[PDB]
Amino acid sequence: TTQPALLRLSDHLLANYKKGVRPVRDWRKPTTVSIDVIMYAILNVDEKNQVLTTYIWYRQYWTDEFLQWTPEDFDNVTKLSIPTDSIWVPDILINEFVDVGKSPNIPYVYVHHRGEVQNYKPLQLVTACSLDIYNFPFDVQNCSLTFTSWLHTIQDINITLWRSPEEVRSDKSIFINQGEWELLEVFPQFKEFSIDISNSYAEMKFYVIIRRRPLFYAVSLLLPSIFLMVVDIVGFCLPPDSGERVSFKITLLLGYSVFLIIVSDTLPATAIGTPLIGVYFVVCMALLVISLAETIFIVRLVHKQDLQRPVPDWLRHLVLDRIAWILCLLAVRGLLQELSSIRHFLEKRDEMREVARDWLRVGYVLDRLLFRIYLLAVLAYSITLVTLWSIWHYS
Amino acid sequence: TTQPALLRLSDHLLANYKKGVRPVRDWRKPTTVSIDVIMYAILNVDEKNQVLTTYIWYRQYWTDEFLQWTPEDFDNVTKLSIPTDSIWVPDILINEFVDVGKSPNIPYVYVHHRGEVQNYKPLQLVTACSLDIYNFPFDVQNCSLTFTSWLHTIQDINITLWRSPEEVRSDKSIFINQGEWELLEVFPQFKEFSIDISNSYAEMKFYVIIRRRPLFYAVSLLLPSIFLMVVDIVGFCLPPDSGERVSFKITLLLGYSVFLIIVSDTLPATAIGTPLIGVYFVVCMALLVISLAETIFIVRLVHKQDLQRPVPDWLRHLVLDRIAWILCLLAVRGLLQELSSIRHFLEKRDEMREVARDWLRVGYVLDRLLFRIYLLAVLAYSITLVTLWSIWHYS
Amino acid sequence: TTQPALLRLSDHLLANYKKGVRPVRDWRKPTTVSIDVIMYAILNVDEKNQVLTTYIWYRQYWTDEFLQWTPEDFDNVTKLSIPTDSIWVPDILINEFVDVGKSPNIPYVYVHHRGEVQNYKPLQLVTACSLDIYNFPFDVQNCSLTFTSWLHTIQDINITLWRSPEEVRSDKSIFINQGEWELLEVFPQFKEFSIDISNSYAEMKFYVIIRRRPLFYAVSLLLPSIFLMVVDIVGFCLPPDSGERVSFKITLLLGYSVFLIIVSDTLPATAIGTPLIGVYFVVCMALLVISLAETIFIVRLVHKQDLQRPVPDWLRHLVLDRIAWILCLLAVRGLLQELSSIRHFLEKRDEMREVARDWLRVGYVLDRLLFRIYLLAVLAYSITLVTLWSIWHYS
Amino acid sequence: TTQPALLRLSDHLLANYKKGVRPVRDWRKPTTVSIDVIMYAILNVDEKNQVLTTYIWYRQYWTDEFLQWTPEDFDNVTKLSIPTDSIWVPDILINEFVDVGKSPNIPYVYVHHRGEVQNYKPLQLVTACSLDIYNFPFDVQNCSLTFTSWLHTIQDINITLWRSPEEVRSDKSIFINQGEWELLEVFPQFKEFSIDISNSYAEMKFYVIIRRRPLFYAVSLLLPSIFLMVVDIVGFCLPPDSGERVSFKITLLLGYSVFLIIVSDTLPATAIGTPLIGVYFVVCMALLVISLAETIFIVRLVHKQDLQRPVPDWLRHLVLDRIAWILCLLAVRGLLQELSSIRHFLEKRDEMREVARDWLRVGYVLDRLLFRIYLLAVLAYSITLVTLWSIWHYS
Amino acid sequence: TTQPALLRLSDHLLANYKKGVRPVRDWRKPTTVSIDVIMYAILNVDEKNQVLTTYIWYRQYWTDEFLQWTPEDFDNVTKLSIPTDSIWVPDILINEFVDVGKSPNIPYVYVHHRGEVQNYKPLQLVTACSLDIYNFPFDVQNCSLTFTSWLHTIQDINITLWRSPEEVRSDKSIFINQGEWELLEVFPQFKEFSIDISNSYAEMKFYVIIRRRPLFYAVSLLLPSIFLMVVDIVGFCLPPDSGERVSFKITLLLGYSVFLIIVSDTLPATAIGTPLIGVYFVVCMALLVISLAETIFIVRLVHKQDLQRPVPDWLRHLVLDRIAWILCLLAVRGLLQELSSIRHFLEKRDEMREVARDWLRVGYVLDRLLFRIYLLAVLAYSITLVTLWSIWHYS
Ligand SMILES: *[C@@H]1O[C@H](CO)[C@@H](O[C@@H]2O[C@H](CO)[C@@H](O)[C@H](O)[C@H]2NC(C)=O)[C@H](O)[C@H]1NC(C)=O
Ligand SMILES: CN1[C@@H]2CCC[C@H]1C[C@@H](NC(=O)c1nn(C)c3ccccc13)C2
Repeated sequence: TTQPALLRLSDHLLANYKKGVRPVRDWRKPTTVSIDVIMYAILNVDEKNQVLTTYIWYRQYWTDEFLQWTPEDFDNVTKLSIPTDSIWVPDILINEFVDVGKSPNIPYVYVHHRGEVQNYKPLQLVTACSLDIYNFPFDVQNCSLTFTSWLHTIQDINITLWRSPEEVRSDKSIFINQGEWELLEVFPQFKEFSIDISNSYAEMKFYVIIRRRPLFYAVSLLLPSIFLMVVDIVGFCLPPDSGERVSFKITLLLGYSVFLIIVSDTLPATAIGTPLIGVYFVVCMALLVISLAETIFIVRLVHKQDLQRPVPDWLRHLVLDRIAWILCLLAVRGLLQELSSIRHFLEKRDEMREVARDWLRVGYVLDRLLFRIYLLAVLAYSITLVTLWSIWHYS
Repeated sequence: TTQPALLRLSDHLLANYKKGVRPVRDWRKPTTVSIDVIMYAILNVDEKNQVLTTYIWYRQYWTDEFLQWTPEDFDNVTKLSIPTDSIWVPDILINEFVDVGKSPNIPYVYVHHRGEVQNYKPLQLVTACSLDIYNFPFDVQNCSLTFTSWLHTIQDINITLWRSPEEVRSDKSIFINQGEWELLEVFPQFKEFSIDISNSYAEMKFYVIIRRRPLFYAVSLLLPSIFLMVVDIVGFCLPPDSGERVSFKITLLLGYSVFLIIVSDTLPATAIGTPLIGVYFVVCMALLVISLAETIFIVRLVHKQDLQRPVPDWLRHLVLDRIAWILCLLAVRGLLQELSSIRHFLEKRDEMREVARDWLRVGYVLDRLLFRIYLLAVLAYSITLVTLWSIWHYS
Repeated sequence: TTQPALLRLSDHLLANYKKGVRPVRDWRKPTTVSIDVIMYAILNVDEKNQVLTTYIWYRQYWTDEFLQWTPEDFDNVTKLSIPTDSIWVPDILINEFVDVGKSPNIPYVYVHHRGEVQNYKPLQLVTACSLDIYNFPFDVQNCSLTFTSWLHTIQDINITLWRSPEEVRSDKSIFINQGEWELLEVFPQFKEFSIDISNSYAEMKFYVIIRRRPLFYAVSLLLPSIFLMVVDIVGFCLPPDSGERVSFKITLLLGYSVFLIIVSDTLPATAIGTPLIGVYFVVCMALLVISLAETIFIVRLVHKQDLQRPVPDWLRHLVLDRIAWILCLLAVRGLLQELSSIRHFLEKRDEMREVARDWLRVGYVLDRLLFRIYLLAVLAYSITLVTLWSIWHYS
Repeated sequence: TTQPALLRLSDHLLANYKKGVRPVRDWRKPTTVSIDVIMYAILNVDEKNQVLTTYIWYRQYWTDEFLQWTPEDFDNVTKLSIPTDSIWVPDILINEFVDVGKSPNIPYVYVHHRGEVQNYKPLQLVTACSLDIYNFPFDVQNCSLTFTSWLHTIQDINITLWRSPEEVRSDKSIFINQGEWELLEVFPQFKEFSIDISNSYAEMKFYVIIRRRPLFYAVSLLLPSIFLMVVDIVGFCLPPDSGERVSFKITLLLGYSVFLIIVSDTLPATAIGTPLIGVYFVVCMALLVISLAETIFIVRLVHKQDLQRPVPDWLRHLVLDRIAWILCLLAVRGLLQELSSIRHFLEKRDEMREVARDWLRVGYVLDRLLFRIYLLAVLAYSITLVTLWSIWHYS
Repeated sequence: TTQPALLRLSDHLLANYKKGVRPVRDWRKPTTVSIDVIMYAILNVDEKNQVLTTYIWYRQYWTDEFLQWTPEDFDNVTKLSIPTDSIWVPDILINEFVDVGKSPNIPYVYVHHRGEVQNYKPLQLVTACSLDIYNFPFDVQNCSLTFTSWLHTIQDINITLWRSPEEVRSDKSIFINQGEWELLEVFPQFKEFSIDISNSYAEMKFYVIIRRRPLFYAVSLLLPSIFLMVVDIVGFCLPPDSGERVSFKITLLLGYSVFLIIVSDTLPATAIGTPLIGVYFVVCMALLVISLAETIFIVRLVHKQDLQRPVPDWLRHLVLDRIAWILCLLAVRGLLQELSSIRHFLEKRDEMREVARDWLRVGYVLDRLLFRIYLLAVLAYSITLVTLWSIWHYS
């Protein structure tokens, strides 16, 4: 022999090599690949289309008896790079695929001198999962990635793990944070899927668990909803017989009705109807509608509509009571007949103004009482919302 | 002979193999492929472009007399993996294609020892279908997938099924739910398409039938439309001679006119005009316009416009009737001439106020009667809408 | 000889075959391809980018003297499938390309025993054309598809038709309807393009003619524009001295000014300015502005602004005329000096109210006359619009 | 010899041909390619991303001494088609690339009998350029396309032109018009780029110059801005003591403030701040704000706020002047004490009404004068805008 | 020997060359590649997805002992072009990849006569980085590009620099400006990443540092926020007892509440909550709400609500003080009983008007004082904003 270089090893073990055969001596022995996965980024979550988009780093090794050499008589070389398109590579795919993500190809693999061939590749994957939007900003999502051979059965290709599942689960080394989703764990699980008798497939199932960071939807949702309550609370201080109080309240209701629709496009809702945020917005609207209807009732109650006297059943029910329940406090005959008519024409205007003053007195007491009831209702709703947030926030 | 391995089988039957020929001994015998399909996901439905996007799992087998071996004298091997790019593969396409979906390639096939070669592959397909939007949230869609050989005729390539059509039709095993579309059935149908005499093609036609889940468009459509009726019903309680009732009603009409346009972009409408939802919105607007015109009529009827007396033809037509149809109830001479002028200057103001009070009395009776008629009309429309929904919802 | 199979024919005529040469015996004879096209779908029309996107079915045949065999002594085979990547294929492209559409490849062709090789393929094409938007919902579009060889000249590759042009023009067999565009005809035309002397190219030019279905833009354009006229016609019935009539009219003008802008994004306009729909909207706004200015004029005319008496030049011009043109109908001396001052303080208030009543009488007659003129103008515009639509609709 | 066909020429000169070598006999002689370009379409201009997208037609030829034959003894053939993937092709790229546009490949080239090999190909290119938006609808853009070899130096590959630069510059034969951009010229320029000593590269630089057609942004910008001035000019005719004049002006300011924001998204602005159109809109808003502030000043000046008498310093400054500057014009004693009190209670109401009438008289003269000043200011702005447009429009 | 050409060199050193082996004589010696990078364009920055998109120019060289020749006896050739797909190329990738950018391939490399093979290629790269939006328009971003071999270890492939790091850092020669991001420096850094013992990888880490040009978000943010303060300052000059002052203020608050939401979509916010711009907008709203509440307080204070006399505790607290703190200043008996009643009916109306005048006098002094306080608060906020901008702007 001689020494051209140590490309004569690669000449030795790729001369008569057939990349089509499953590389075993005895065909009864399965090829056992050993995989694991580290998660790199969560690229997209489509809650409408039920489609997850991540990016992982992937590696695998297997053993073949056709890529073996003694490490002596080749100047002590124990591993080398072989191009990927010249050896047998197993078809390990994902069941949950809905599309093909673009990922760089890696043109080389390692091969040790026992036949342990190692493959390293990054791969973008676009999978489909069931996403629960029962509670939109505070939600964990449990997505599956099932690695399986698409053709070969479990007596043909078998799948194990590279390393221990306790350290696959607790691995957050290169995950890109600051990206709306916190990784929690990547839990592997082995299952043998049998489609029927005598055809069973090896599957390795990774459960990724991600939690949404709720800080995004606390300035885009909680701020204008809490904000348009203080405009109501200021707008109750308008006197009801002005006329612009109704125009105030309907303008503010218009301003919030625009807000609900301009929010409801950027917040998805799938297979349930609405989350609890939709219930809290309906309660926020039910407060504002009765805030409007109270002003409509007082403006109806306080007007000049040639109306009758206030009822003494409901005068001492309301003025003497509500200051102690809550609040507190021959020609001379002709001239006589001419003057009596002028006195009568003035006293009826005087009486019709005193009736209006009594109804205006009833209306302000009611507008104070209903304002107290509304203020305590808004306060009791706000403390319920805070004490429901603090149960989540603590631990 | 000897024993290198059992790659010598693959050396035996791929040495002089030609992947260009249609692999039969007698050229008069057609190659019969046997296909079936399980549906995985409905990715998109473009009602505007009439384009469906699904993702299926696909499999097929056929027989070739060039891939046969005796299972003895090869150490009892009965099947093996052969790369896909080294054997003849039929060109089974879809007639309804409009684009190419990205799908992973599967580089291996099984080959049994009789020549039964099996191919498993997933494939994303983007097809075109006719979509009826006659009833937008409650609609089934009947889409076709016609598998056919694009070149070969029925004496050259023939298409059958893998398994029975009764179990292709009732197969929902891996379909991704929670995704706006329920699968109902995938019904296969064989047809021999003859383009003319002496050129006929085999076609296998799958009819997928999907039904939209109507829960999405019942919180984005039914909630604000039913919601802006209660603002009208509250807004009738304003007294009409205030002036802000008209400003209330036109603001609410503005608020719903924004709503119709901001909805009509996210709801498609194709080849029919509108669905029935568009008719129900036009009726919802026809109620609101007459709600506006009633207030315009009462505000015209109740004003101070130096107007004449109320007509006694229509005074006892309206006050004595509508409380029983529906509702219920030398210097002394100079001073005399000076005082009579002051009495005359006051009595005309008194008369012009009593005329205005009589017209204000007519206006409130009309505003009560028209409010009752409007409330019963809205109630009779709502119960018709409920009893049309309950026919769909039951069974 | 013997009988392996009839793959020995494909061994016979693809052994020493060179797929690079233009396959003729005499190099002076041109290769004549024969093409035709059936239209399948109109996928997109971008009026802004001037880009058409269709999907066609395409087929072609040509003759080569290197793929010939006698049908005897091969067990009577007269045609067979040959892979596409092993024979010469002409480069027939489109001049109007701006991009590459994704289309499935067809890996096989037929070859008859005279050398007639037939190719069938579907192809998505994205071309560029000039689109006229002079009349937006009622428009035909005349788009060209010029098939030509990109390199070879007319003494090298020549292009004819498969079948007669009278039956290419009248072919609507597989076109997908219900898709905003009706196909009308696909008219072929042969032209020899000479770029200069001694370099001429064969071109086959298909003119596709498509017509838009105008039903889409008759519920999204004609309905709110005709709708916001009846709100004006109702809003004239408000009495002008109320104060909320101006607030009515400016709110309705705001509501239509939002409508024009929220429509003008989804309706394109290219190289002309606007279509006639833009002129009809400007006339619709010119009616609404004079509807506003009439109310401004009457509200200016009817007010209490310490104004003078109505002019008798224009009192009998307007009250006696317009009911026949159109409408119809020592201490006693001290007390005397005290009372005369009170009479004088009342008679000036009486006079200042009678002046206001006379101006209020003029204002209502003008508000009736201008309402009649506006109603007849709107009616004369609507019948002109109907009689312009009916010329299009008939035949 | 014999005559199979004239594929024996292609057998002769592609038998031992190496497509990897730069095809020259003497390695010191550079390969001179000769290129030119005709512009077909301007597909997109992203002013935000500074990215141009065009579509050109491209051609080039070069000479190689390995593709030569005598035209005799091959039956007088002087040119033939050779596939592109079998000869040496230079790497001519563009420096300004930011992406890869999709373009059809052309699989054949011509080769003459001297070695002149001609290549024709269309190519979509996506380049980056500096875009000036100093004047948005009236702007020319000067974009560069630098053709260069990406690897080879000027003693290895050299670049010249096909034809004369005077006829490359004036070539508008197949450009697609009606597409928002007029082509003006495509000016070529040769530069030898030397990165350092002893490494210089040949570059051929095409300057495309395109001009925007300003007709698009004259109906979407100039029409509502000129339109909302006439609503102001009509709205000055409201009498200021009505109360709805302020509600008119703020509603119109709201309507234009919506307009500015809903325009400012579809008009880009990059590296300068704003164009001059942004300055003209700020002046359009500065007119409308002082139109609002004038009404606020008159409404403050005309009210009933228990105010004092008009100042005689500013009464003859304003009523006697502005009609010549611009505009034009024992018991009897008890009854006496009772009546004197009634006279005193009426004369103070009379005085407080005459004071209000004098302030109302001052307010109308000011509302006429400021309306004249505002009308002349709007007219002087409009004629300045017209005489700045007409300088551009003429020649 | 003879002279065909100098393609016999390429015949000499690519005849028995194996492109799969790592090209060294002694396998213990690592292949040292030498890279550097010049930055060309910043294509996109997604602050939501944390994804950077740039375009660089890249070059590298390495040494191989299999591509060596003596420059004599080949007619003095010292370098030549070899196709890329025929030699060994190292796999230098980026750790921060999330996708594959489209970049043109370069089909040739240089090879010198010592084996120094040089590779030039442009490459679009889409990477992921952490982006801080703590201060949105004034922010630098520190993004990493880690070049590493994806498979080979540091005894197999090693990475150095082409040129000195001081001139890689200060290199801005071909960067495309005018594009929202200024390049500052590209700083290289070498690190040996050891994943565990006996497996270490060579990494070359480039830190690109880019700064946003803040001029874009100073006309789209600072202009309407500073603009809607002057509308408030004008709107305080309305007299509070008019009624349209409240309708002014709530319309302006509506107009700014639309503005905040229509801005907040085009300005991202990630992992922090909000930048300081969000705090400045909340302060801008806190000024406008107290501007509204002041008008509500004065309108409540100034009305006719059958109210009592102004308190003398707070009359000399406010009228005598605030003009020195800030601002400045038998039948005759029957007729007697008839007249005394008329005097009494007038004097109570007189008293109820004088009470309203005293409250109107208090309200205007308060409306002046609060206007001065609000104007000084807005001025003190504006100068704080200017003196915080000028610290950034200086040097
Ligand atoms: C579509 O446009 C083409 C324009 O090229 C029309 O062109 C003419 O077609 C006739 C035959 O139909 C030729 O004889 C003329 O020479 C063509 N004229 C030109 C200027 O090219 C074609 O008729 C149009 N089709 C329709 C339906 O309008
Ligand atoms: C064709 N041209 C030739 C020289 C000018 C630009 C192009 C591209 C190419 N240049 C370059 O590739 C290039 N130049 N410099 C200074 C660099 C620094 C770091 C990385 C690459 C480069 C070769």
